[PDB]
Amino acid sequence: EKSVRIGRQALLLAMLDEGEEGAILDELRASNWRYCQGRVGAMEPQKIVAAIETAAKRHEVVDGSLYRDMHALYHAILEAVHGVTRGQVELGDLLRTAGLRFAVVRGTPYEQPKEGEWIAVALYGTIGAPVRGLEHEAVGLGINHI
Amino acid sequence: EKSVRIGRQALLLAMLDEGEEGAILDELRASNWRYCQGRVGAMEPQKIVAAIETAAKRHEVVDGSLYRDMHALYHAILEAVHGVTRGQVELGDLLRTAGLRFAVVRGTPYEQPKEGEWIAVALYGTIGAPVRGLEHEAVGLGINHI
Amino acid sequence: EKSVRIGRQALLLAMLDEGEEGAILDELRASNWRYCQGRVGAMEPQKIVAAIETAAKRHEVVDGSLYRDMHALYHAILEAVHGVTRGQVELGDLLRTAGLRFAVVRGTPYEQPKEGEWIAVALYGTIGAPVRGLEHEAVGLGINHI
Amino acid sequence: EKSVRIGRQALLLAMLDEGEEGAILDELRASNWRYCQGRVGAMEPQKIVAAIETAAKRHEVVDGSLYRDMHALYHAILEAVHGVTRGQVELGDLLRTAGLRFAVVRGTPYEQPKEGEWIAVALYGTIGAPVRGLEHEAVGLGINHI
Amino acid sequence: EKSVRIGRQALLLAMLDEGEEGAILDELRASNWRYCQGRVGAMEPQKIVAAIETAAKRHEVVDGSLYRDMHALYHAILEAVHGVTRGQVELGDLLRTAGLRFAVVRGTPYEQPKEGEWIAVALYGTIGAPVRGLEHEAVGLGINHI
Amino acid sequence: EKSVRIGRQALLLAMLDEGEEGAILDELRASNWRYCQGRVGAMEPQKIVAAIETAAKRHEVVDGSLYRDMHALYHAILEAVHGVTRGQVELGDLLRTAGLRFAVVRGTPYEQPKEGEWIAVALYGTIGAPVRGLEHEAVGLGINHI
Ligand SMILES: N[C@@H](Cc1c[nH]c[nH+]1)C(=O)O
Ligand SMILES: N[C@@H](Cc1c[nH]c[nH+]1)C(=O)O
Ligand SMILES: N[C@@H](Cc1c[nH]c[nH+]1)C(=O)O
Ligand SMILES: N[C@@H](Cc1c[nH]c[nH+]1)C(=O)O
Ligand SMILES: N[C@@H](Cc1c[nH]c[nH+]1)C(=O)O
Ligand SMILES: N[C@@H](Cc1c[nH]c[nH+]1)C(=O)O
Ligand SMILES: [Mg+2]
Ligand SMILES: [Mg+2]
Ligand SMILES: [Mg+2]
Ligand SMILES: [Mg+2]
Ligand SMILES: [Mg+2]
Ligand SMILES: [Mg+2]
Repeated sequence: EKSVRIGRQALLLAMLDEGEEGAILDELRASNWRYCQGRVGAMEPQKIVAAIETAAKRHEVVDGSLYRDMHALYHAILEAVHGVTRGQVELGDLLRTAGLRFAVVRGTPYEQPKEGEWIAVALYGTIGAPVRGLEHEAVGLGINHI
Repeated sequence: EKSVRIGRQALLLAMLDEGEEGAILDELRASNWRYCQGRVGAMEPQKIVAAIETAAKRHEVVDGSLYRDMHALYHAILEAVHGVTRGQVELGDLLRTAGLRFAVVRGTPYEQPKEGEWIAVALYGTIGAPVRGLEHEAVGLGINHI
Repeated sequence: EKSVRIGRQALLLAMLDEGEEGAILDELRASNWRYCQGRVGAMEPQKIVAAIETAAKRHEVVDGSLYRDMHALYHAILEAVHGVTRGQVELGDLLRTAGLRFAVVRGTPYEQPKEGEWIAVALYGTIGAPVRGLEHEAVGLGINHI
Repeated sequence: EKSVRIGRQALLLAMLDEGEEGAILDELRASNWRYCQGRVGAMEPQKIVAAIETAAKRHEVVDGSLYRDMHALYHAILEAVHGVTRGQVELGDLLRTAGLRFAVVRGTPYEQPKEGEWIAVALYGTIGAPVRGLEHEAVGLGINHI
Repeated sequence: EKSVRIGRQALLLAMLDEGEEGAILDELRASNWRYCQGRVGAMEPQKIVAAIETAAKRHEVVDGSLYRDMHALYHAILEAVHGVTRGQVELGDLLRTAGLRFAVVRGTPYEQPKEGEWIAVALYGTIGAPVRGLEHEAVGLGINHI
Repeated sequence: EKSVRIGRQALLLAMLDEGEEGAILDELRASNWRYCQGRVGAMEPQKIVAAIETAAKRHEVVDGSLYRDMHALYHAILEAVHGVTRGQVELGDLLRTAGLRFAVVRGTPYEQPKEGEWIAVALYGTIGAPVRGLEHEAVGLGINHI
């Protein structure tokens, strides 16, 4: 069964402590899949989207001038943000903020070759009141064909 | 007074392959936090709730006769389900089905001891068409005080 | 040209204990506004709509053969149900059930007389687990022109 | 049946005219439950949340430095706001505003002692266009364990 | 069958190229229904609502000082915006923008005379990243009694 | 390198009266884009998805054994359904039913040729009470890369 958990990889990259992630990186290298990681502190959801788009482009995971790529990523991002926000994608507008780690992974996860590329966006972090220590954890995942 | 990623432990339990998670089981022994794990396959959301209620009651993670317990858990469940369903909380009614693992972890994560117990619910798995193999991954996490 | 809290009258009717609401009944006699009251126990949302449609038609609060009437009422119903369900409009499908009282009040609340008739729908009751006693209160109000 | 309608109390406090609320206050006094009341005019939802948090803290209904308290209240607040907004928690962003009265009540409503404390957040008021008299009534309720 | 597709008229006005719309205009003239058209480029949803309200008033399709009229239109507008936004009515807050054509049509579409007036709001256009050519089409319709 | 309103073609197909749409059929012959058309009457949303999946597979608009195809289509379907349902994606469960026409169009709309194929799903019809004649129009459009 050649099939791979591309989401789980993204999530693991997002949640494991730096330096615990070695095997995942190794797998990605073998596979020769593109990926990136990053962090964002946000009281506005669009900041999250921006950070992710920016990161994806800078690390060459997506072609920023090619809409199909950016449409695919956009919607995967919203899917993840939804796991984090659980209903309303409002942060500041609802008196909360988030600090999040993110990761993106673009690959060919399925067994059949024709399935082609897919992208995964993962978010992990905390969400809470804009006060130190009044917070808890959150998670999200988005998957899209690309 | 150390503070813990209770969400990440639950997430890790739901997503890792069995026998790969021993460390997390060990952290929990040490803390002496209660917890359970499960699998559920659903085309009806209410099924997901029921399986987790049954497994939390069965492994003594919560008290099925105390409403404050079951209330705390119910909302953690819906939060995790939002991550999985990403908006509309519907499965069969939107012609999709879910194949999931879950974990619930109850404990006292915060440094401060007056922060009491908190509970976490995690889901990891696949969501897709009724036909098998046409599907992708999904995830969710709910946190509540308890 | 006095202006009235038609929503509050309906709310009061749905929430007060019987025999405790006589004043509100009296205000309504005076205005000569039509109105009805009801009870519904539901694990299916559509049941809530149906019971209120039946009781508004039956006490001549609206005309079941005039779509503008039934349209105005239907949207007032969904507005009140959002208050009760607080997001996802699902009951059994999210493993909860509702025990509710309702009231509909139709009248001309505004100072201005060209503001026509308006209708109000109120819900008050309990929402909880299928087991009895594991539940809490809930409420909702929908307003529409009619 | 020692059980009490803590939500109905909050709602009544929120909706009754000043000086009609005497009995409710009396009950609360007997019970020795903590509570507060207040008003907020808002074109931004976060204003509502802020007002309520602030009020709860100032009147000593909740411990503002204790997350479990503030998590409990936060989520009860969002539940109420939902009854008021009926779908989207957007005010200004959707060209409406709200004027609302609020109330919070913290108590031990259930018969069994072990159920412990619960909190209720109630909203009542009007919502409408940012123009005088283009408005109608709205209501909300949130209940949480605390 | 005297009944008319008032929504389809609004939608057609919104989507057809200028000068392809002649027959629709003709029908409207015969019927002596009021209507208007317009365009709005928005990164904020309230801009859309504002544009539509403004246009409706200026062209005398609705009485801006009469709430029933403006309530009816408001809710029809939100219904259309929903088709355009598909879930969250957020534009800038979610890193997208929209360019849209709109139309409103007020008439007596049904066969029975007593059905009275109804209003239709239609939106057609593109939605996308705030970059040229990274965009796709969108549509919406709202219908309300008036 | 001309760019096309693929959404509008699909919309037009779903909403025009048969025999009135010949031009659009002709544009499609010219482009050589695949497409299908359908009717569905539903009180269950999943029925809408199924009918469109069946008609896209049947007229070779997509490949039922390739997940990337069916994934792209599924999300375009839910987008169009949001336009029709306007929030809650429920029909019977909210005591309403839908009478709809649909169309799917797959092609390469953009000027740029590397923008690949994209798919469009359109719905037009009526939504209302179970009784016939108590209903109004509705619409929706979903777009995805494919
Ligand atoms: N607990 C909130 C975040 C928060 C806001 N204020 C306090 N906490 C959530 O689930 O998103
Ligand atoms: N891709 C869908 C699931 C699905 C239904 N049919 C095919 N796929 C989702 O993200 O939930
Ligand atoms: N507490 C849930 C209802 C419930 C389901 N199970 C237990 N309680 C609500 O707020 O709707
Ligand atoms: N009627 C709107 C408020 C409003 C905005 N503009 C006019 N009225 C509501 O239900 O929230
Ligand atoms: N494709 C998005 C719009 C967008 C934002 N960024 C890129 N595209 C939508 O469906 O609304
Ligand atoms: N008017 C409702 C449908 C309906 C149900 N009952 C009567 N009408 C809608 O907009 O979806
Ligand atoms: Mg899109
Ligand atoms: Mg998907
Ligand atoms: Mg929380
Ligand atoms: Mg609850
Ligand atoms: Mg309204
Ligand atoms: Mg309607």
